[PDB]
Amino acid sequence: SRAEDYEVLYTIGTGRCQKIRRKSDGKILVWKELDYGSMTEAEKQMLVSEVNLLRELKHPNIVRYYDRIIDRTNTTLYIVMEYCEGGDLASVITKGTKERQYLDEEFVLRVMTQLTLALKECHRRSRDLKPANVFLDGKQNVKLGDFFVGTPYYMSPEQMNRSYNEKSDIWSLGCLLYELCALMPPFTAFSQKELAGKIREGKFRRIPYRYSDELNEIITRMLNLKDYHRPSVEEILENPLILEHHHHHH
Ligand SMILES: COc1cc(-c2cnc(N)c(N3CCC(C(=O)O)CC3)n2)cc(OC)c1OC
Ligand SMILES: [Cl-]
Ligand SMILES: [Cl-]
Ligand SMILES: [Cl-]
Ligand SMILES: [Cl-]
Repeated sequence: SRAEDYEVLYTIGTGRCQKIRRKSDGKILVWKELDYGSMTEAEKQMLVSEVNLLRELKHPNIVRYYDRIIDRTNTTLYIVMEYCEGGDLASVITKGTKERQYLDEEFVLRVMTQLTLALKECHRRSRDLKPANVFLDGKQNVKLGDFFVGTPYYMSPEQMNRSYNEKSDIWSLGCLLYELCALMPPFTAFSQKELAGKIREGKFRRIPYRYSDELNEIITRMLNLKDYHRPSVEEILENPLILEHHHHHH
């Protein structure tokens, strides 16, 4: 409830994200620093609405947001959440590139399974689905988090023309799983106009051959140009590839 109840250990990323320890029990967590000092009251009311919505999101595959803290003399809002020791998927992918080493299919199956269930929960309740918004804990669990300039690698053909569309999320997941496998996005280009052209032709290289035809097929379906040809979250979870151990475990 009060920032004094926690001790900052060190900064993770820079508002700042920080690893913290709760004094009462020694519990490891993180908080996100939001400086609302230059925000209007209308923007603060907005921010309050968003923070109450985060508190309501309880799901093994979604970053758990525990608390909120206001420091009035620092005009700083702190969002306290679980600590995900594994970092984000972006870093995993960049690690793969450097190591010249592809990720295990088992790992890709875990991400596919757990992110789909995350998405399934988000739809039931009715955000940005990219590697830098997907996090890993210390137990092989995958969690969706974070609810110009640069190219929109994952922008679906519908979003290009015109979402809101749940099949648009499936395309984004396809892009993400594809980049996990090939260590590069399915569609690359130097300009957003070139990119859009590539996206509309709907063509891409098969994921590397170390990955099964079955994994390649489901990712390919998610990247269908027609939103109605992409599998739903339910049809995804029905896939013979997806087994119990791919799901979360406490
Ligand atoms: C240990 O290495 C890293 C950890 C994290 C990290 C760990 N736990 C988190 N809860 C977390 N947050 C930060 C942003 C959140 C938000 O936007 O709501 C959700 C997840 N991050 C992050 C790292 O770099 C990105 C990292 O190093 C690779
Ligand atoms: Cl969990
Ligand atoms: Cl490689
Ligand atoms: Cl085609
Ligand atoms: Cl290839």
